[PDB]
Amino acid sequence: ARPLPAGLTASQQWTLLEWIHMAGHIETENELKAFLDQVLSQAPSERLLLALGRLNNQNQIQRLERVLNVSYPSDWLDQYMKENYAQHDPILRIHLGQGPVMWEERFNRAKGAEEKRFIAEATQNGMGSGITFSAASERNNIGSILSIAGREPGRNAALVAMLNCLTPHLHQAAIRVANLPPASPSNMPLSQREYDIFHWMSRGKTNWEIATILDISERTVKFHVANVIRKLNANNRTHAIVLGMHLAMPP
Amino acid sequence: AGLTASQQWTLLEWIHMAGHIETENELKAFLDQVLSQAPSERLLLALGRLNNQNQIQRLERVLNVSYPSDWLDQYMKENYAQHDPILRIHLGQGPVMWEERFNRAKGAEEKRFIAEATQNGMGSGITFSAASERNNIGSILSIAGREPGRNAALVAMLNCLTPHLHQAAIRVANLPPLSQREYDIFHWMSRGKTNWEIATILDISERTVKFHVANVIRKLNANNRTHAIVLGMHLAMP
Ligand SMILES: O=C(CCCOc1ccc(Cl)cc1)N[C@H]1CCOC1=O
Ligand SMILES: O=C(CCCOc1ccc(Cl)cc1)N[C@H]1CCOC1=O
Repeated sequence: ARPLPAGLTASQQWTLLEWIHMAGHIETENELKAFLDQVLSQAPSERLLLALGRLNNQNQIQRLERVLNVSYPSDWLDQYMKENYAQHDPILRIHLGQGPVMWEERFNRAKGAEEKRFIAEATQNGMGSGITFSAASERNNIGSILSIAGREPGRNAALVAMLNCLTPHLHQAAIRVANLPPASPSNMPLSQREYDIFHWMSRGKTNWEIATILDISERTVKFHVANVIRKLNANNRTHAIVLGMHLAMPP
Repeated sequence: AGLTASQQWTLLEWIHMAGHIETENELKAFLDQVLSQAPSERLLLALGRLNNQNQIQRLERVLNVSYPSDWLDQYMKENYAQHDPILRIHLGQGPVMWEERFNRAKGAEEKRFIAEATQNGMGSGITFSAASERNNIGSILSIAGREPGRNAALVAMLNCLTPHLHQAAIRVANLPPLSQREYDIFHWMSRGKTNWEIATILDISERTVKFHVANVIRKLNANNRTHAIVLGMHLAMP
């Protein structure tokens, strides 16, 4: 996870609390759009971008999923697509979840020719330097990037730390609006062996009416049942009949 | 506003961690670090299907681990589920104390359950609620005891935490843009084609096409024609 920043006034702190809180409440796209609007107006810039993207193991982006963009100049867009800078952009090469990255700092250390060429072209349309924050969701190799272009965003150390802890909640909010399909565990086994044993564990039976029933005897029933109760994260078995109440219905 | 200074710190911490909960154990663990800043040791977290009416129809999953071991056995056996005046709350409407909602239940099956609860320590408590009307699914979070409710500062803390536990519960369990004619419009907008080359292909006058182009854009929340193209790229790829 990410550790909160400090050396934030309460306003700064209260504010951030505000953002995270609301973010937990975003569903429809309209919500997400406005929310960012209020964010990018306590922000030394008017050019933002929010994108989902599938991830690899080192948490690089390979393909982009969806973009819920904000302000980027629609000329730099046209050109970004046409020239297919997507490949030569040194920013899509970050490893996600490592927040946050300065455009300037990551532009003086790119040493390819296709890169140094993109970098220069960016520096004309204002994308010379900027900062981007990232969040990743390794359960599913999906990730978020959030960019703001400009030299001024990064000179605001307080606000950088705030946006950086907000990111991972924007990520959650993003996944929610774009209703991506699973992604499935898909679902935790009964499990097979457990269902026969849990199938009946819940109502009207003892370790013995079960072992005999499964031809495993009270003993096998006993060895197998507590794998269940610890599987279902339950201290008590009749507490395991309560938590694992749902499986014997959803299959 | 506010109030206290500290409390915000922990409250903020609770919401931050609850936005990170994926796995089931993560949820388990976290509810412990919550119920140990809590005047009680008997809670419980449950999802349930949400009807148009406030009262729940069926329980989906229970992901708790507090309630005793006897009161459970009995709650099931007697099927108190029906006459429990608590499952009758309407979700998403602040918190409601057990005591306050027990002196105002006036049925006999109810007054009978209420009394049986009062022997097993459930004679008083509190329950916060979160609902998700997009899908009629909702969360309850209970803590049993007279002491939880006498602590105003966290009552309000746990109350604002609830809706984030709700989100965390869903994810732990689950599992539950443009008109088609226009999409053809957009399908072309995206290949470089001008307003004209479209009238061309789908056989519609520019006024007819220049009209659709505007509609798709706002639908997507885009500034211009070349930023609606970008926002919506995920539409013609899936
Ligand atoms: O903001 C970013 C990263 C995201 C750019 O992704 C894309 C990819 C494809 C499309 Cl169509 C649009 C944006 N990069 C800054 C750095 C300099 O110029 C930029 O565009
Ligand atoms: O906390 C609740 C609602 C949740 C009770 O759900 C269940 C259902 C089944 C089981 Cl196994 C356990 C708890 N109800 C309070 C009100 C008085 O006594 C209670 O138990």
